[PDB]
Amino acid sequence: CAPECRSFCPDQKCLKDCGCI
Repeated sequence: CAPECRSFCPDQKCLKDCGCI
């Protein structure tokens, strides 16, 4: 996922970059 962002869809983009959708 992102370089600086937790999991479980933390933010709007972070969740999209990580792997929520």
